[PDB]
Amino acid sequence: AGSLTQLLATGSMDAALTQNATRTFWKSSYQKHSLFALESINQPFTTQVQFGAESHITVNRQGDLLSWMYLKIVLPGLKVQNQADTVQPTQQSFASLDNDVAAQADVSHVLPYIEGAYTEASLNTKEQLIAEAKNSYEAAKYNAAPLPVAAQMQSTEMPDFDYAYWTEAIGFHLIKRAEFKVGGATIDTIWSELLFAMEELMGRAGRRLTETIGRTLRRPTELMKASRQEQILYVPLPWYFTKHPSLAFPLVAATYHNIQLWVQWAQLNSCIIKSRSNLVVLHAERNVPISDDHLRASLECTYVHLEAAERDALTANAGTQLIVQHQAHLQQVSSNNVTARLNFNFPVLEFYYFLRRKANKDAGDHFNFSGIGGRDPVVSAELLFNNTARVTQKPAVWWRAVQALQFHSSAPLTNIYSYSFSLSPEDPITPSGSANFSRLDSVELALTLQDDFGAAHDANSELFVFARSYNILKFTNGLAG
Amino acid sequence: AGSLTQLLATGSMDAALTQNATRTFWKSSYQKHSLFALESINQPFTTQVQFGAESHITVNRQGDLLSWMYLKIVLPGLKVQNQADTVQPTQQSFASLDNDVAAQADVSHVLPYIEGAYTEASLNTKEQLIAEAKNSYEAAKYNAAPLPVAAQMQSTEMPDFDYAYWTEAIGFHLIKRAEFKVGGATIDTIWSELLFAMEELMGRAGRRLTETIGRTLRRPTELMKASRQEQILYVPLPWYFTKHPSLAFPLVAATYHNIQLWVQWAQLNSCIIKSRSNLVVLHAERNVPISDDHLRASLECTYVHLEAAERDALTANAGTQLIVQHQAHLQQVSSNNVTARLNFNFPVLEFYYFLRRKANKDAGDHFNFSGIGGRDPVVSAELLFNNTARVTQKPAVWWRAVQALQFHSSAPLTNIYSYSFSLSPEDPITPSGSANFSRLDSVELALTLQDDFGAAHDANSELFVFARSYNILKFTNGLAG
Amino acid sequence: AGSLTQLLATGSMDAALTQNATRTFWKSSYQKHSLFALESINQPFTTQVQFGAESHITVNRQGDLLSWMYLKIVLPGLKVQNQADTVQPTQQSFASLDNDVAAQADVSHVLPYIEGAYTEASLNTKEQLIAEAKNSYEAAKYNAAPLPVAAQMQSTEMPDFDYAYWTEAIGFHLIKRAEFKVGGATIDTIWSELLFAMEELMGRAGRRLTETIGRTLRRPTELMKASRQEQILYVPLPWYFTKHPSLAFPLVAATYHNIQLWVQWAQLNSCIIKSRSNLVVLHAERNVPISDDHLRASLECTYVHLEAAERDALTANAGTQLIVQHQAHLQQVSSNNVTARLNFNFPVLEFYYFLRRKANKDAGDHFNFSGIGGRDPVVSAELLFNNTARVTQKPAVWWRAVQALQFHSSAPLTNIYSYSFSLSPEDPITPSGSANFSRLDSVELALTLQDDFGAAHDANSELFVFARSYNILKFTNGLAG
Amino acid sequence: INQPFTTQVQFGAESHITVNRQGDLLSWMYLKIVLPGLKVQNQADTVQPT
Amino acid sequence: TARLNFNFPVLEFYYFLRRKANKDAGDHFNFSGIGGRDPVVSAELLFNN
Repeated sequence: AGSLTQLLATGSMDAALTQNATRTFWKSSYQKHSLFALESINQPFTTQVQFGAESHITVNRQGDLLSWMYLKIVLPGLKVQNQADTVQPTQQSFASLDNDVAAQADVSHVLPYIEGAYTEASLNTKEQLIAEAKNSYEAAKYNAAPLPVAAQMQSTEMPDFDYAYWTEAIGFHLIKRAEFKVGGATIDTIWSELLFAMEELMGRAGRRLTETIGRTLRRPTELMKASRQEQILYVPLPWYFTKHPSLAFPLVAATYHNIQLWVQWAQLNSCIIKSRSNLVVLHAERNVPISDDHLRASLECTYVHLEAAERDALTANAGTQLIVQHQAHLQQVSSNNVTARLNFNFPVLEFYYFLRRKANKDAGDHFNFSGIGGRDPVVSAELLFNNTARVTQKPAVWWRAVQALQFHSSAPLTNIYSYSFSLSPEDPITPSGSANFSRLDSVELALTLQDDFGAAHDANSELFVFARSYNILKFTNGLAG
Repeated sequence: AGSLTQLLATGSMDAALTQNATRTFWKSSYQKHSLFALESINQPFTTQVQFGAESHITVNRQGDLLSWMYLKIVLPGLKVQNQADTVQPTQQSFASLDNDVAAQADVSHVLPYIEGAYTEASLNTKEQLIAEAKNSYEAAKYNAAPLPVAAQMQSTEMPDFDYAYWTEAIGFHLIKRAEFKVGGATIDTIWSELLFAMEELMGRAGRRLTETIGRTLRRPTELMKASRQEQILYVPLPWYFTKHPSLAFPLVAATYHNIQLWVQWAQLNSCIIKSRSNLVVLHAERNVPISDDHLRASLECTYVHLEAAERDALTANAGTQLIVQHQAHLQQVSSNNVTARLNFNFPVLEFYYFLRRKANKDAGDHFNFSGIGGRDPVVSAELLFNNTARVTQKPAVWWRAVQALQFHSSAPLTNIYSYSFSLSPEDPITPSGSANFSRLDSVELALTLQDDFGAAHDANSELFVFARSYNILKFTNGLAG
Repeated sequence: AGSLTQLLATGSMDAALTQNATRTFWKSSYQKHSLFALESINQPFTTQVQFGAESHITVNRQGDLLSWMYLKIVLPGLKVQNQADTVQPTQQSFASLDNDVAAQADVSHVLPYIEGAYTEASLNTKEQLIAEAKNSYEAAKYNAAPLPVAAQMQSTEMPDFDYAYWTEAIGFHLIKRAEFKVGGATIDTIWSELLFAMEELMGRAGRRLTETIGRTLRRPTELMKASRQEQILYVPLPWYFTKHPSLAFPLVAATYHNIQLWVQWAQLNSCIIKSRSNLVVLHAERNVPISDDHLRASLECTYVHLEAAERDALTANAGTQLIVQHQAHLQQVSSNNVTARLNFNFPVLEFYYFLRRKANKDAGDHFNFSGIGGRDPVVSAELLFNNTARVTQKPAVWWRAVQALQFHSSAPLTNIYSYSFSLSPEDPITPSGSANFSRLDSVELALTLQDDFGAAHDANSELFVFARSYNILKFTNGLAG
Repeated sequence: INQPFTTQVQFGAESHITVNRQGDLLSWMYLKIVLPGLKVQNQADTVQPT
Repeated sequence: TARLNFNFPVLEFYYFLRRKANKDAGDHFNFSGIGGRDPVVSAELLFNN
């Protein structure tokens, strides 16, 4: 009686929701689709792959569309030997944990707050004086309550043996820049720092790229274990056509253009960290000093094979694809107040920004976007259009956590900040907002950074700003532009 | 030959799926949208913000729609001083870890199972006798196999120094109640306990509110670290209009109504936990005793600016929005059998329920919904409509884990139970089932709780029941109701 | 001036995106739906439930559709007693940690690399010699750099007391096979190993089945704690009709067919692991030796009640549902080169494969798909259609991580490999690609495994291959087929 | 526009480059050579004098 | 990987390896590997990948 009465208890308001219902929950409807197949094919580079060099590949035409694209990287296992035991000790310098430049830079900021005879003190006494000076510095700069000295003395249990390892997220770090080219024109460009920021914000829970890019979430012991043997990494290249099947790049519609991936590789000296400064780093299998020619890479492409009728239709009329392109503003930082002039073009969906200390970069911690003592490097930021506040001054947590909560699949674990003009900037096919930067005379991101950011040992810290913008790729008569 | 043969190998069954295909995977189609912009604007309260008080803000009209809404809370850093060293030691009482009322309440239930001279025993001997009595209690009540005494002696390594900290998820705890008002009418009401339950069930992986609300997942050492300095929290207010862009509140259509947020704040005594009972809690920067006027809050609103044509269309005909409203049944618990009479109205989508021990509340652990010794407080529950079982007796795990698995984005880490009448209760725009409680003469939730729940030291434990219901908000002639 | 200028700054390209816009972000539209209700009902098996037996249930007709289906399993708490203290010590043998067959099998592969007097060595000296021989084995087989001996000596801190526990993910392990039958015909079949693989790949972040199936992510101390008391598990049965509301099984349309669930249960000897070989395992409450009749299970079904008009429409014309069926190829492995001949039928969406060592199975670690020493058991795999490479030789990481990244909600934590022909194999209602195996004369999965896989102590290791295929379920005149 | 060789460049070897099509005509062409700085050491002080 | 930039209708090709040590020893037609073994384990021929 009650369940039937609920179906009868309808009024004029229910008519807007349920009158002439076009859907039922109790019967499945499905759509028929055209026939297609997927094939994954690995292809060698057209030029030699080496650390610090640029390499390119011309993408083969082994199907009708191009869908997924992965850079397959093979890194050798690492071993170490004392320089005294080596017949040829001359190698490039690597970052070493016995010379922690990031910790030395952090100590340099607290030196003015050390009370007593620091120079003559025992090692254990120096560690105590540094921890007390950190409390005095943080009280003076941040009105922070002092932490117990014992809570600041975190011994990272480093192993009592010699090692070397590939840096955190080495699969991204290796790709300093990649360019997707069609007919000799650059269609899009991606950077190592952008790839990491995109994975932090858009990386879905349970599908994080951890193993596929050599990322351990800053657990040095796991990087050491992984680096003792050969590593095979599959780094996704997040081009517009890899984001949705309807955006797959129509190879058949671009028949008269070569499709090329160009990759600028990281220098070998930046890719490795060692336990001690006096160690030589060896290729684990070959027992020779590691060299720039030990980088191996290939391109793994997923091709789509279409039925003849769909292939012929696509060849006759591929039309236009909405694309997202990436733009970059890269700036050196030498002061706590920084203004970035964002000379980006087109309808910008969103931008990302973050800072890297010089000391973190020099320590080989390339994706450590933290400030001094691991703090947030940004105090506040403001966004100006033509000297008018588009976003008034907001604290770092608003740009990092509130913007990520509103617009992104994930909140960043590092100090990555974002701002979206789009309601759904991760939707590759549905435009949901933008600001046209080609119609603004000035776009300025004004930053107030933490105290002493870009001073002394951190002179030439880096500001990264990346923007995502809409453009249109047109296919006509076997050409793409 | 094989791939072409697959496209030809079609029969009468494939016609229902692929005949006259209206979609292709090999060409992107996109829709054009109207022009809009988003602006985030921070606004002060119209009344003073203080602990234990009620404050309100009249929301400004700085755009055409209202989308996201965050309560921006600023909490001072905490320090502690001995009461003997303080010129004015008189402060409100705070929960203290040297007087663990929750642990004392748990010990009180096992006192009848202590064999031997408990009163005269050494401290280490008392801890052994309590762990043995816990085994005897759990064997007698639950037929549990005894745990090794050493496995029950979990020392939480508490630091050997003085501290105070803001309670777990302080950003939610501060909001005892918030009311969204339009034209003086309350449109919706949210509670601290509901906000926490909603984040447990609907909080997406990689987008949990942890930092934004001061939540550490019960790691006291992280709450201590965070509480030594100023904290800025951004607490999302999950109103119907914040859930989807098409539900954004049409400011232009409600021109003759004031829009107000009212917030009832938590008492300061409930917000802080200290290491010892004899400590005074100080504002870390000001070096004065912490007081009710040290709470600071503002409202951060995201406005939508529309193109004139869409703004004019919305002003002429905003029509009706489907809304979700929240209802609450709050009850004291003094017995292991509890019947809650759910006097909720309208088409209910779902309800949540959970229990809080008096001892957990008094210990300042406001979101600890566990039973005695951290067990599940519910043994079983039944749902009755007009004295007829709508859901027959089911064990706690069915209401907690099976209902969350079927209908929610996440399973709760705490003892939160749910039940959905909707197939998709997290879809804000598509009704997918409900029960109309305004047409039921009685709705009863019958609970069998764990043994001794609501007895002795837990007299006046709390039952929370929250329901989500459909209603319609109508916009007409510049008014909303 | 700028925001209005952006709305005016439109060209011929914007017309494809925004001309005649059929959607606005500033007004919600909702659809009305038909009236329905959901009811969860628990039902006993029609036959006795026992370990190692087959049991069936005839599903009741308590609503119009069948939606969710959970196997509710109740396992007793475990206790242990010395065999010498037991009046009837005769019980089935259980795996024991004092006889670690998996560790003994791993040691057997490194015996040829032990230098010195192993037989006469002290226990601590034998552990050192085994760790050194592991380095020599891994250097010889994999060109691995040696790990420090201290880093290989992981003591799992096992408790110094007697225990027994239910094996990891016991809720899946108990279900050796389940069959969904309609009118005496098997519509679909699921296996324990497939259920685990499906949860690894398709299990969403924050909705993993951990507690619901007794899974701890290989933390033996948590399995021990859980196994001391009665456990209630809710194992989801992932039939086609549980995946989407529009696929709910139409009970009213199948009126003349009995609906049955058949379950083949695991043997009791495979379900329990004990600290020592000389222990008897007891039912914790009853204080009797654990026996095959101590398994309890029931079926929890969610019924849908429809409004009379929708019920009558569905009875008159339920039509056809697209279904996914599961197929299995199970093979013994006795060599490092393995060819699996996949005699699957119909349009295959995707397949999963993985290996289990005999030693891992015999140790009771049923979902440990790792190789020797916890390594990846697959070096490479190739997929052939009619002796032509459909997927050329690819390394294990491509089949495990790249395929999961492209097509699945999660990456597997275990050595589960997949390959999809579908762009969205987790979409239950939208076909997005397949390969028709009923039109291929041969489908071969060729595997190169790690060295010594399937040799000596691992003779009769297992290869599992599972495929998901499309079929059509038809409803006509009260019958389903 | 500067372009790398298609094969390895080494003393005493032959190397080739396929010239890219980055414009409509090709005008100037320069071989950009990078030579390392030189130092000397006595053969007696060298761990590998060969 | 050898990139065979040969022209015209190719009938056949030959390939072989010479160790530096065999050449330096004056054994110019010794195409054996290390310890006189076969220097090639396997080979593949690709046209347009």
